[PDB]
Amino acid sequence: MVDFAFELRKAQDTGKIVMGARKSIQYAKMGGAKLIIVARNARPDIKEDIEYYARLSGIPVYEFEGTSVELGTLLGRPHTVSALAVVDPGASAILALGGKE
Repeated sequence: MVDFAFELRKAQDTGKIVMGARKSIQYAKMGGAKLIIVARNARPDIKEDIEYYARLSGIPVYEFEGTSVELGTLLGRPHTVSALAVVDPGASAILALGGKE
């Protein structure tokens, strides 16, 4: 399976990720995101909007099985991260989280 923590950090280190719900929605809307990752406990209203804008734009969403505290810690951030957009996967296999289509 895709090693989420590794591939996510490798995309951070070698590609471009944009952090947060607001950026995730923005990049979904203008089609700049390749993949959106959302924390399972993203606040429900925000999550719904992320999921809508992604579906609108045909951007895959992958639900991190972890909290926004865990996701932010994974990304080396001192704050929660409820979602992010993969703008450039770099050298990583992060986009494979999106499925084969």
